[PDB]
Amino acid sequence: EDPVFLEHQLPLNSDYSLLLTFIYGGRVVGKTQVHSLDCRLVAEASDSESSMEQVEFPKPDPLEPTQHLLNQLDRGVLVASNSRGLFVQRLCPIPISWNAPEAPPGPGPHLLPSNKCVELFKTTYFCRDLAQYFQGQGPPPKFQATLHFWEESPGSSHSQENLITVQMEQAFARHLLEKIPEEEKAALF
Amino acid sequence: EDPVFLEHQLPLNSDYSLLLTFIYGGRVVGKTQVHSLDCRLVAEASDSESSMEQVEFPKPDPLEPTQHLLNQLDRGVLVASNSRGLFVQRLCPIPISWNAPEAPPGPGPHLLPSNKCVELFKTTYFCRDLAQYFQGQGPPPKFQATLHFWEESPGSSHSQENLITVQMEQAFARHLLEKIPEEEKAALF
Repeated sequence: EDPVFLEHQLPLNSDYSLLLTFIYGGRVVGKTQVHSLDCRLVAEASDSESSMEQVEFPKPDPLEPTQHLLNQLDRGVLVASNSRGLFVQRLCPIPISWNAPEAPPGPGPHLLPSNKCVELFKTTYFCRDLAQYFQGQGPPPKFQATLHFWEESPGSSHSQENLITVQMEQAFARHLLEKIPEEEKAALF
Repeated sequence: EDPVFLEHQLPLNSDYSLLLTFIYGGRVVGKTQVHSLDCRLVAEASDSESSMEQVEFPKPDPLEPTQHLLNQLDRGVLVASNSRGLFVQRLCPIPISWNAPEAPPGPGPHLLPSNKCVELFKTTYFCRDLAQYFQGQGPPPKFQATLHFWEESPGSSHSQENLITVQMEQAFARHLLEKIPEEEKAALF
């Protein structure tokens, strides 16, 4: 009974959809679930080739300073969320620093290279680590990736501002790690 | 924009579900759509490990001779229907001969080896051939696979009987090749 009859690490009904949270200067300005496998984060949706879903950054309510930085996105940021995990590719001139499970060690800024793909989260490692965790033999695996967009302001007191931040995760990972907390919640009531 | 952002040969909404047709001695005794990725063709569903969907052969109406042959299926036949195509593995002592797109050339019987996996249909070849076909530069690709189960009857006039036959195809392939015929049908009325 092999090979192609083998069972997968996760059922076929798995939800690898991308949960996005957009943050302007410390405040959450909105959430978006993306069910397509790939998408492009964009300042505004254009006619474009149309090879991908375009995901528009929210309109910033105080309007600026964030709108000045949204206007530098140009082609923006590619994101892929699939059975393998989460991938991103910076297309914009803006520096993007990232924190995610696959990040290298150190404090220093992990910066997304221009025009190059980066795997932020691996479903195979998360799944292996989650199983050891629930067997009490490990720490809980991480699953959230965060992109931090930066802008220079020479002459202000904060010479670099993280004006915009994007948190990303796959739906299935959050679901599995909320099952025990959800039971604890129900017991409080 | 690569690699993982690439576009697939077929949309993500693709229906690779397995369409089964069961035939006892020349008559169709039933049809079954299987939406699981793998399944086991069985005489009757048992408690079993439960690692797969079990698909029961129909109860034969005249009852026999076919029931004698269904009772030799033992563990039966594994089938996998996925984005790669159609795969089968004979678990039964019954000889199964097959006709499908990947069959070798010749008339002679193509027999499924015991405890060994056989790819009957490849979505990559079908898709490449279909495109050339619709461009008028090729013949239409085939997509149906047929398994022929056999039983000896020394002393009858047909010393080998093909009592049971199973036709298999993936839903998407039939759909695409019926689109033009469906238009022709509508024009007749």
